[PDB]
Amino acid sequence: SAIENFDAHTPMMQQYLRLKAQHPEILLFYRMGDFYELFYDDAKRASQLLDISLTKRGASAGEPIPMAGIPYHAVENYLAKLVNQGESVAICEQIGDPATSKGPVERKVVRIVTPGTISDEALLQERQDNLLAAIWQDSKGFGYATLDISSGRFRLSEPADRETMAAELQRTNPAELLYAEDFAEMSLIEGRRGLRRRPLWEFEIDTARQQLNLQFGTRDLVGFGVENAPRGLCAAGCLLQYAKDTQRTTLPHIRSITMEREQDSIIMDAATRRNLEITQNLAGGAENTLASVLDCTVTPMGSRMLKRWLHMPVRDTRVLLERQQTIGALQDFTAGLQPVLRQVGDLERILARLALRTARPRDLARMRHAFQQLPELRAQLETVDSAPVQALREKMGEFAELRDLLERAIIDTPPVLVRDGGVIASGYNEELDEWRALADGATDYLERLEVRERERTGLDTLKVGFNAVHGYYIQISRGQSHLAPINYMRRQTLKNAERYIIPELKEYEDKVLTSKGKALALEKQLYEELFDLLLPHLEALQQSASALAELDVLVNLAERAYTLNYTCPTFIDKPGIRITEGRHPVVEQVLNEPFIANPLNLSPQRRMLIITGPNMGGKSTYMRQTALIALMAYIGSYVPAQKVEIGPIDRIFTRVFMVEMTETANILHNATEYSLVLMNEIGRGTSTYDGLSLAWACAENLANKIKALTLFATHYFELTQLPEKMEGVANVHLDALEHGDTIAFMHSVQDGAASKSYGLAVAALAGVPKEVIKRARQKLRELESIS
Amino acid sequence: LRLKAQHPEILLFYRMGDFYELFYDDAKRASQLLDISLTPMAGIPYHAVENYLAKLVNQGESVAICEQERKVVRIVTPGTISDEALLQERQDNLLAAIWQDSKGFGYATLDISSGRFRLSEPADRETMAAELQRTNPAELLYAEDFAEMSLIEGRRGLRRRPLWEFEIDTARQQLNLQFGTRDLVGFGVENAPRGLCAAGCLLQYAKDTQRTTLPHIRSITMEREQDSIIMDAATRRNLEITQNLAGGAENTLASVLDCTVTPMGSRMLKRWLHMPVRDTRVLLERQQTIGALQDFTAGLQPVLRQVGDLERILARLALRTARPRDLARMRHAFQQLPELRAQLETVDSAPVQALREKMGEFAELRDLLERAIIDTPPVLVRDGGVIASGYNEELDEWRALADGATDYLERLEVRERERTGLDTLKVGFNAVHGYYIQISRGQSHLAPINYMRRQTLKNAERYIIPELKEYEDKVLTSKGKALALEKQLYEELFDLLLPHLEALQQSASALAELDVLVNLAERAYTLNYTCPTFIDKPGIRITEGRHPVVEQVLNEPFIANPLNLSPQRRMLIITGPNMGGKSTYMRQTALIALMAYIGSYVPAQKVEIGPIDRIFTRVGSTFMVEMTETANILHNATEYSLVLMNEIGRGTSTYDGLSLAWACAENLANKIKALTLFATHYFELTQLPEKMEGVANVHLDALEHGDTIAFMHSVQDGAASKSYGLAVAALAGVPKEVIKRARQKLRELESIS
DNA sequence: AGCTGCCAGGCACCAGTG
DNA sequence: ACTGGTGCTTGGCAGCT
Ligand SMILES: Nc1ncnc2c1ncn2[C@@H]1O[C@H](COP(=O)(O)OP(=O)(O)O)[C@@H](O)[C@H]1O
Repeated sequence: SAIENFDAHTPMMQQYLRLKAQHPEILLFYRMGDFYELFYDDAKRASQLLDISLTKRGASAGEPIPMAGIPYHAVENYLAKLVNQGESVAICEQIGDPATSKGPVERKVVRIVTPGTISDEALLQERQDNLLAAIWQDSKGFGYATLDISSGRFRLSEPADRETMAAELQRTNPAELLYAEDFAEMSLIEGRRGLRRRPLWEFEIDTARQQLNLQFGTRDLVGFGVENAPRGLCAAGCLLQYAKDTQRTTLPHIRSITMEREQDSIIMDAATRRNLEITQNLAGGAENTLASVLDCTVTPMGSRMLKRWLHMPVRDTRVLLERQQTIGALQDFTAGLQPVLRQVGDLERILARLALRTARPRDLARMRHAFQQLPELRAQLETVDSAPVQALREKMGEFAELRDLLERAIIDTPPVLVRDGGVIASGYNEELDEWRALADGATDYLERLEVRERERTGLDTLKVGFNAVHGYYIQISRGQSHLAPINYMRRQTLKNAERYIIPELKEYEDKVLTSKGKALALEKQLYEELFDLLLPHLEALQQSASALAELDVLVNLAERAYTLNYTCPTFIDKPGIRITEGRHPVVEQVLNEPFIANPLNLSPQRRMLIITGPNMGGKSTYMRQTALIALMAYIGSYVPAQKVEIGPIDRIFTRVFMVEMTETANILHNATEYSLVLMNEIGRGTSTYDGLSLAWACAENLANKIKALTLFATHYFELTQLPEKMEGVANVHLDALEHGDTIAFMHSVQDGAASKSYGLAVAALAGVPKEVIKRARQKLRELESIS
Repeated sequence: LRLKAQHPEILLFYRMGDFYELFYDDAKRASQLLDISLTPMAGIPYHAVENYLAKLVNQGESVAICEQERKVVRIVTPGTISDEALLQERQDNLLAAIWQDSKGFGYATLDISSGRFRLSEPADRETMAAELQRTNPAELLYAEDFAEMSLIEGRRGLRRRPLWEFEIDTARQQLNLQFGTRDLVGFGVENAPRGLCAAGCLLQYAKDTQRTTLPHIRSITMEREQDSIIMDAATRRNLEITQNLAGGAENTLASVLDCTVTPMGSRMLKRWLHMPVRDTRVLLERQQTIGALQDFTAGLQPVLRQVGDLERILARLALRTARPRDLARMRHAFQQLPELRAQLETVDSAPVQALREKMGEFAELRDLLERAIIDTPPVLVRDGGVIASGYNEELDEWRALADGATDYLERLEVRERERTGLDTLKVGFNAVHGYYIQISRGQSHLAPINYMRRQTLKNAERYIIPELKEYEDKVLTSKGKALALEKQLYEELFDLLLPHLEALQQSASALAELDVLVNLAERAYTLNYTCPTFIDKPGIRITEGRHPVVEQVLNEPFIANPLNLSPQRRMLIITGPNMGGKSTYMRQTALIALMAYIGSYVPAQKVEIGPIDRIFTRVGSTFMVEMTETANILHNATEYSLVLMNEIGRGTSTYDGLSLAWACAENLANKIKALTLFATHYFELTQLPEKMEGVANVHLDALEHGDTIAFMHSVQDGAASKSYGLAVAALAGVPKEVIKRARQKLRELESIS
């Protein structure tokens, strides 16, 4: 309706609309003195989201402007509300001085708070990573980049197909996801939280390289091993531009980037991560997962590292051997190291706020406290004989000098904010504790002026006091007020009292507030100056936090191994899995009855097992424990068995309609002889035998061509004939015994096909009427007479 | 501390500042329930406390409120709230009590707002389980010696009660007292002891939560098994009646049938959907109404909408908690009745005219509320400005006095301003100082000497003078007497309205049902439904039937299908692809039966249908679950049952599964004789019709064209003669060579039989 | 311990007097 | 153009009880 041309707007709205256009789709907090305000649809939304009153800002020429707002000092509680809902918010501040500005004071968006770029402790989860990610798709593949803005961890990868792209998204589970406007495979990302559509130009390869190299201080990206990963570079370039625009400061903690090559780790598809319940159970909870058993780390950063390891098993033999050695060597040390490591806390995220220059007084306080743990940690670790632990000990560093700085600079228990001062300890700066000496030391004066004037006037109600609004005063009761000296200058009247000012008290008032201002400005400048002193050491600090997190992980793994009775696995050259008395690491902890340990023997000659046995026999658990044991071995952990020898695993596949078949094909197209394939219940055709026929042909392809290590749980008794027909296939089964009426589930794996199929017995157990089980048994004997 | 001891299993909201606060386990729990920070301590903003009580009670938590020294002044329990803010408009909220004899079960539910009070005596566990699912109580009372804890243990709002709260003699005495009856014969529950024990407990608990008479609870009804189509939880969930498999409400039967215009209508329609009645007399009557009201829905619905949730408004009347906009909405509802009475006048239908009469008019009550209350009264009566001028002479007098006093002060402002020549001069008001004369700081030194200064502001001075305080008393005493008067006249409205509560409850009930029937009429017109007919023996004959939801939700053409079931053609074996077409065909059969049996029109060109005692589905250890559901069908289905089964036998060996499907089919066809759609992949089962009377084959087929396959949804006679797994494997990308081997294997496996 | 309402500091608005 | 009063969010807290 109203024509909103430039000249139709007040200078305020011209300024505002100009800043708002700079972020058309996200809420804009617009600083107006003591309030952050919103206008138009921002006001309406904010009013709905934050439960604040929708009001109006009058207009002489035009429509009234919808309006909402909150006091500047309350902004964090509200940012919490918004980012907790996936909402970005641009934060706009007053840069200019109102007193020296004819028009509206200069304003700027200084920061944009988005779900994947938060670094404030209030807004994060301690034991969970919170990543920003960018995704890109061209004609022949995907590019993908993640950034942990709190740690600087910057990763790049190029999933070759849709299936690995999906798996990658599920693993990294970004809180915010930037995607190019021309992204075609939307089914992969639509309905993820934190979606952000971006213009194609943010993905341009040349700017990506220019910007990254600028960020890293490099001439090219060769040394980062990403110089030839253009798909990935396009996503990384977009991600980095987003990070810079949201923070609008230097990001010195983002100092390198690393490519995630497929050969470096065990690739797990979407269904495997979920079926193994690694960090999430099948109902979306965190209870009864692999992490819930293994993660007894003591620092938040360690908890997160462990979870990353578990989702990303490494295939580097030397790394694994080194972690294994570390776990052995530290086992008798865990009790003493853990209480100390605990006191280090989340050094990694504190350092993020250091690099971002947003660190608050308690952040530095906690940084100090961590530094104070280092010598003790150094002392405990000197004794331990193993190279890797000494490597970590060196990397942990010591920062006695920085520790001393923080001990001299900041009081024992600082306030939350530096905004009001009382953060910089006395003795640190001669000028400061001398402004305080004024602003504060002369508060004795008020007390004595009171008794002096009270005795001099003889008015016993006389009190000296202070009021933010009216300033310092001498107060007399209304009853006595007619008796006051005539050079008492009335300052403030109340119902039952009069308040006055005299020249002496007025001078003190200017003295106090001038020097109070001095102290606080100078204190803020000293606090900022601590950033200048700490920052030069950022790189060694991050190394330290990294060392400390890895120590937390390895120490915890040593304690788990001991307490849960785990063994060190050994690595063989050829594909294979030899397990003696293996257990399911989660199920054995959950069950309140004994877990039946089981063997496994897989080799290039015995590479596929057809697993039979009843429903509830333990086929699924057996297949899962196999993959968990492999996974654990490949993060350097000890494993829940009496002994394990394991060859290399390139990838773990899981398959347990169009969807079954499409997943099956994916195995058939991508599995290799180094793959572990776990399969169940495949073969749901439309008739009696079409499904089973596909299962048979798919198995044959896995046994004869692909040659993957394959555990194939099935109830199709026809498939127990496979070993007869093709090389590399053998039968095993989960033992069960029938005692008259019932069926006993032994949970023990035995060579050979099951003696029989127990569909009828399991049906009976479920309660199917006995007359019907009886007629079914009669039908079964007919079918079995074909043999 | 000590106040928490009074109520141990109830969260304590502790009044402390501008907030309430919970500590320890209460802070722990509250934080994980309300997405709120845990410092142990947690806080709630006073302005939005009701927004939190609603969330906590929705999750089954009672909340105790400890105001100001201090004591528990308010308690809300999930099953006994009646405030609008705490309820959801279109969902019933029930209190239930559950009891187990060394004989059978006892169950009772109460809608505390409508007063709808139901009793039943489920005979076995499954039936009791079904009852819980259907009724989904927000709060559930149970005896301490309750044996079948597995029925209830997972539920929200569990309330463990002493066994003595479940005694027959005191339950009777209490129930009789409540109803003002000598015995319960007139309610048809006099000899339903187990039911009565449950109702006894429930009613005591509800009385205890309110500490008020509950006059709107004047009746109780027994639910007998032969009265409705029984559905177990799986069947209920599988039919996505009001809840879809996801847990939501989109793409459900209600989501398509429910375009009612009042919240009470929506809630009542939903009860109907979950309780199909077997009494054709009621159905015929509902059908006739839907037919007679077809042409009228257009004019009726805008009017019915204005009636609103008169049902929950009347609860607040009965509990004496009704607020002014509650009375104005009742007024508004009253103002619709003559128009509704006039529209329904010509409708030649005895059920419609019964509704018209039972709807009433209350012209005297309408007129009262028009004279008593202003057009749009404030939310609370607390601050007055509720009672309309002209209603009470005395009231008008106190307001006129208050008004002359305030006019004088307005004129005082003017007189004092002109007289002093200070253009900032104003008269104002606040609590601390009452009436005052304000002058800006810059002018305050020109204040006239008679001005007594009382309050300095940053940029203004405030003064009093005798004249100001004189008319202050005038304003305040009159305005005081007027406010006290409003409150009495307001209470008096409850006294004049309450005697008509019974009639008023019948009226909101009539109005609710009209919303439902009129809506079903519009539905039947808009979605091209037809009126089913009822036959005496089991049978289901459908001409061109469709699935009520699929046809609306999916923007593809829906393919309609016949069905012919009778005692001579009791079971259909259904082969061919199951890519949704078999399941849909089976579910639409159930849904059509359900709709017929709530009196709705149904989506077909013609439906004749016999009596149905129960509808079972087994569609969509998995095998262990499927067999457990199969078992329940085989133990409980009769020849009046509709049994729908998909592909049992999956999840075990070919031969065990076939043997089980075969034996199950035989038992259904020959022993039970239920009307059964038996969907299967077993081609071997298509041999049943030769060996067995009353069984026949039908199948779905597909068509292969272009670079795809079109899965037809047309049900045709005979067994399927193709399988499609290989065609699917190929579309899905399974390598050509692999499918070729599968083809050879397939022929080899099939040709043996 | 309340409960009421001023104030915070931006900018625009408006009515009077140039 | 000046002058000097008004208004608008929410949270802290003085100034009354
Ligand atoms: N090795 C074992 N020892 C003891 N109990 C087991 C073992 N393996 C499985 N179970 C238990 O038996 C149940 C059936 O196991 P599952 O693997 O689901 O059976 P299947 O997949 O063969 O039907 C599981 O709930 C599990 O708790």
